[PDB]
Amino acid sequence: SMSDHDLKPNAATRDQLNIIVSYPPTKQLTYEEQDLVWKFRYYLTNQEKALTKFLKCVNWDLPQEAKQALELLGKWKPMDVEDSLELLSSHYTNPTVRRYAVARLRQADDEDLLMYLLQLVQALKYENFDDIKNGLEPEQDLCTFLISRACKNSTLANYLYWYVIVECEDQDTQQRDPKTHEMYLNVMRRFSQALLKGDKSVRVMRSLLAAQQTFVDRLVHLMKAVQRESGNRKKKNERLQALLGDNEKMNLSDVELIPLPLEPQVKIRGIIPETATLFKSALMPAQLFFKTEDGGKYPVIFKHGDDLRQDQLILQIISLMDKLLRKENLDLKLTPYKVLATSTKHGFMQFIQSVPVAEVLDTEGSIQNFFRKYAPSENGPNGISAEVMDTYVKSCAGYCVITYILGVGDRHLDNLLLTKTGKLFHIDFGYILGRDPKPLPPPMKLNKEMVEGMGGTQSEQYQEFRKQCYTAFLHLRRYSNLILNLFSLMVDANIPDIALEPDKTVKKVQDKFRLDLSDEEAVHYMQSLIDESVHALF
Ligand SMILES: C[C@@H]1COCCN1C1=CC(=O)N=C(N2CCCC[C@@H]2C(F)(F)F)C1
Repeated sequence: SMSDHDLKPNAATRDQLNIIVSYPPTKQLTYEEQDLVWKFRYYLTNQEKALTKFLKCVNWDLPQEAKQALELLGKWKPMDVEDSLELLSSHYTNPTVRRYAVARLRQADDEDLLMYLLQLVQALKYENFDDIKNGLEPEQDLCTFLISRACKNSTLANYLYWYVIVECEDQDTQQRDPKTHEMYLNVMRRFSQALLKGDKSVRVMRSLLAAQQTFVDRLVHLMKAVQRESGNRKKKNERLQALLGDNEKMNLSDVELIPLPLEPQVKIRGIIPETATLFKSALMPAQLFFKTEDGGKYPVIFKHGDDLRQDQLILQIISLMDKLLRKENLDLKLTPYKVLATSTKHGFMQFIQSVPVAEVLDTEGSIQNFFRKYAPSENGPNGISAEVMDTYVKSCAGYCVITYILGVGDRHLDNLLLTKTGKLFHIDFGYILGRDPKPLPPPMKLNKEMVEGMGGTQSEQYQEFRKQCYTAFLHLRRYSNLILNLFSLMVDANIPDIALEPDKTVKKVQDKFRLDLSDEEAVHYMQSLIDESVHALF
């Protein structure tokens, strides 16, 4: 009767709690709201979604409140994976809470865990550094949990190795935050130590990590020699090919099967010497074809003297977004090509056969001419195969929405690529979150050429495009908590456009969701965006 156990909100209080619980994870609760959540804490234990709000209400400095908070945490209806990500941010230091996050995160399968791993490696920054160190030879934390899943899953192990090694080689971290640099060095050692206690298969997996590392080391050596060559591009290409061709010297053309770092499920036995060339751009990245196990080939870009990490983040988010859309039965024919940094200054990208829209205009005059040339169909829309046009409309819609949310700038027509199957996709994420090389970038990154490709503002393709934009936008809004919680874990990352304003990064994504609007209003807003953009184009 003086107890809180049985307090029961009326209809009006329930409606106010439902508002508070439905807030996005970034919304700061007022003192009034905090008091209200606390008051009906026992009532809220039936709501998994109320737990993150509850934990934001605890005065941790009051021993009384802290103990009861942890009692309730144990009794709460269990938190979902997407929400556990919030507990791994810099806001939470409480050991029990952080371990609870891991306990709930463990419920994810390996497929989902891989979609979040990049962020989870950043989140080690917010863990107990002493505990990580003390686990070295003289209820899991995050470090123990990741290593434990990696020991049992060679894909996870592969990405854990590379994500952590890049952190280990970050000279910015080393100079600016030596304790954090030291922590990542300890994670690597903890991972090695764990692998060495494993069975024979795990010890072999470990040795194949090492074999990848030395393969990349040798590729770095090769690129230094090529980039230092005095002569023209043809001479550099000859030197690139000769060095690749000399397996005795460089051990790059024929090696024992190792996982491709970029895609570890694909095993490779070296690089084809004679088809390796440099791109005609200032930093001289190479196009390399890998020899795959089944006798096939896998083209990549290997960049040296260039930081891929912003592109790595964005392609990892695009991958996530595509997966979420597919989860809701929407396949918009996207191209989330792989990107993996092997250091702060080099890395791999998956090369997709394609043509820049600039070159399409130059060689064929328009996107539609391109399609009519390569996919003619007498009775298809504007003489184009229906499947191809369908793929074009879908992929256009998908990228329209995704680049809008991510604030992707520098959208010149060499950064929009097209395939002959009709896929359009974006590359080159050097400007994100509203940045652009020229002033006043538009909210939506649509161009005349793209609209004309689908037959103009008077076609049914155009209507299908707008519809697909609406649908994609509503689906991605439904995953706003997940997406925002993932960006929250990136705030301290050495990624240029985040590091400009760490504290405003998440807001810049969140605003694009227009969470303040209902689904009906959201559709209207998106319609209005597309109309305004396209109107301004003509
Ligand atoms: C890898 C992805 C997907 O497959 C197609 C090419 N793509 C590109 C992505 C990217 O960010 N930049 C690219 N270009 C190519 C034009 C010259 C500059 C630059 C690079 F890498 F060569 F330096 C290409």
